[PDB]
Order: sequence, then structure tokens, then C-alpha cells
Amino acid sequence: QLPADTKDAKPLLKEMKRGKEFHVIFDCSHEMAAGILKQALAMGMMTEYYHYIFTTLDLFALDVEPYRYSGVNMTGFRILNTENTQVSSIIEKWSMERLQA
Amino acid sequence: QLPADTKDAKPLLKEMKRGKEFHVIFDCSHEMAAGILKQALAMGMMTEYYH
Ligand SMILES: *[C@@H]1O[C@H](CO)[C@@H](O)[C@H](O)[C@H]1NC(C)=O
Repeated sequence: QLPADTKDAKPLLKEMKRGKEFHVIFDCSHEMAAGILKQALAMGMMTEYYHYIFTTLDLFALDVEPYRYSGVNMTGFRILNTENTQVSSIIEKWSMERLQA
Repeated sequence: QLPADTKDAKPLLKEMKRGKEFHVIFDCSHEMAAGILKQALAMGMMTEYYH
């Protein structure tokens, strides 16, 4: 169980590294998934050995640029049917007004 | 040999990782050491193996 604060996730990661646990099913809102993945990266917990699975339904929204060359596997799930072009147009129109925030 | 530009470092590091070479003596001004270290981190070559 990840503790109350996120950035205190380091002890868990140390324990997992010592125990040689090479498969994980994270479970949290993608916002906290990003933090735990960054903590993993700075822990050297990110190579072609480990393989993460994210029960979050927004794994696609993460920034993946710093991670994709590492050779790590991150299988997620995505319900938002973005293959249809109509959906893509709607999403783009939505982004056209999200950037006020 | 490192290539001319900094971020060209990646193809070199790919072959390093493929050949299973965990002992490296770098030789460059630290201004390049920082860049090559970031590349090595994004390439995921920063574990307890490499020295
Ligand atoms: C991890 O990803 C790489 C590239 O897709 C793949 O070749 C490998 O089979 C995957 N599994 C492991 C070893 O984690």
C-alpha cells in the first residue's frame, strides 16, 4: 500500500527492489500514477525487467517521453474509443477550450 | 567514440547496452558528462549493474 503522501513511496520501492518483485498492478488515479512512475525512475526501478500494469483507465494521458526508450513494459487499459475519427474531432474541439485552465 | 553532437549519444548507448558492457571509462569535459548521463538515464542504463 502506497503511504498517505506520494513522494514517500520510496520505502515501498526499496522493499520491492530488494524482494525482486518484477511485476506490479498499480491502482490509483493517473495523477498519482505519474508520481509513482517518476519515483520508480529515480529509483532505478525502470528497465527491461520490470513490467507494470495500470488499472487506471487513463494510462494514455501520461507523459511517456522520458520512459519509452528504457525498454520497460507498461500495459494499461483504455476505454475511450479514440480510433473513431468522430471521437477524435470531438476530443480536439474539447482541447480547443480546455487550455483556458 | 562519442559523436559530434550531444543528443547523438543514443545510438552509441544502444550498442553499449546490447553488448552487455557494464564498465565504462568516460573521457570528456563534464559539460558532456552531464548530457551523456542524462542519455544513460533515459536509456535506462543506470542500475546497480553499471559502474
Ligand atoms: C518488454 O518490452 C520489449 C520491447 O517491446 C519486449 O521486447 C519484451 O519482450 C518485453 N518484455 C519484458 C522482457 O519485459
